[PDB]
Amino acid sequence: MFYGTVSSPDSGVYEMKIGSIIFQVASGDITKEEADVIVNSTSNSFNLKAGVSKAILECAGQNVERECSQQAQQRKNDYIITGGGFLRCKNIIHVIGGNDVKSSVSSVLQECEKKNYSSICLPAIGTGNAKQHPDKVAEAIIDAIEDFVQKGSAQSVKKVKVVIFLPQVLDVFYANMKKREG
Ligand SMILES: CCCn1c(NC(=O)CC)nc2ccccc21
Ligand SMILES: [Cl-]
Ligand SMILES: [Cl-]
Repeated sequence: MFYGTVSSPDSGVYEMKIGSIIFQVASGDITKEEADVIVNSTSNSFNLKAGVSKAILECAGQNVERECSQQAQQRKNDYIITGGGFLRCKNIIHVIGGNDVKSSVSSVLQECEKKNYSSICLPAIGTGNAKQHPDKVAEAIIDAIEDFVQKGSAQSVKKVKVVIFLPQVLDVFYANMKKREG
């Protein structure tokens, strides 16, 4: 009841509508992206610096690293929201890579509506240090967006883009989109 047609609007970018949201995938360097929110896939201590989390914390800077540890030593967090530092975003949302990916993406969507944000960029959450399988991760990300549209919750959010480090993982996401297409 929600899916549009899969097409390529720009070289290396693939998209489809999911209700009112445009869902996009591409391979590349997530630290070069501009969006209201960029998502970091990290550990339960919010201080992983390996793979995509290394690139995100290095680019963002030490004030963001200090924000993460300051919040981590205050309460038990499922995820944390910090400033963007020297990334091109308004906030970073740091999610735990080993957690249920559908739950993590649902939380990101809800927090973006609370701030009236329109754009999100995320990596293939859980496929790095957490070693979750790429088709399970693709299925979970897209299912979270579908549920969000189905509940009537999308109002400010208009664009969700996954920027994926390994081209082989992009191929898995594209196949999942084609399975769903309207
Ligand atoms: C040697 C390649 C390591 N690597 C990075 N590196 C970066 O993101 C740059 C520091 N991301 C990955 C994502 C998935 C799998 C391996 C990854
Ligand atoms: Cl991960
Ligand atoms: Cl990735």
